Amino acid sequence: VAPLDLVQPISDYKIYVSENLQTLVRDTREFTNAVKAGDVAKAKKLFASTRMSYERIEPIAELFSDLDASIDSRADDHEKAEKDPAFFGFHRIEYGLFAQNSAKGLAPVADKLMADVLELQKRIRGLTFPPEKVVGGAAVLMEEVAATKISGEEDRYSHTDLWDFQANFEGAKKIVDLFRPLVVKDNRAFADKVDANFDTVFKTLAKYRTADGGFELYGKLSERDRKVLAGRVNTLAEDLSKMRGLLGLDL
Repeated sequence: VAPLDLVQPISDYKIYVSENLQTLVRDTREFTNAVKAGDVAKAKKLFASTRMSYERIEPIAELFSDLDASIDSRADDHEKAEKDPAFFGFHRIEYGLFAQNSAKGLAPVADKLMADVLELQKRIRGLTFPPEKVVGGAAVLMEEVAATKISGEEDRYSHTDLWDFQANFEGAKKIVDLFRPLVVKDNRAFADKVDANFDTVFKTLAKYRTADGGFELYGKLSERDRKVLAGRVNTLAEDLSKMRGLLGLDL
């Protein structure tokens, strides 16, 4: 595998990220408009679905550490937690909507979220994606899910973590799928192993799908459920890290 072989997959990945950002902009528009309108019910219903586009592009959105913190920080990232004036983004609005059942004081937070999302789109549009950051970032993301997100810290008011996880897994799988034509040439066996490993993770989540095809809240996963999921997600981290090496990206 040579550097030139990575150009097309990376170009396809930028398209994938661009498409997700377009969707994120639209969804965030609808979501923040509902928040501003005081429509608590609609805003809550659009919370997880809106965030999926952002969660899908996490392998590289985490590179823009500035916007990522502003858009997606949790309460414990700020001194005064939920009461901190510097606590912005999705989770600040999540606190108001889900824990307090209220849109009060959230309009300025909604404004800033929309502006941060529009800025993120602008930044990524002018960004050249290094293939090592794409593949490696996906590997780090998988470890983050298993080792840091596993107790449901991300969405501690809505408990919509399964939507985030699903989106994270989809975003990492997209990277695997894009590089499969390169990997399959000399490493078909490994290529299928990664597919099988992702399958196992998706099947694991499918157990927590509801009767009507939605997701359960994260509290439905027992301690055993979480430990097992974490172990299976670790294999994804390991697969992507090995894939980086096989693509010649360690030099």
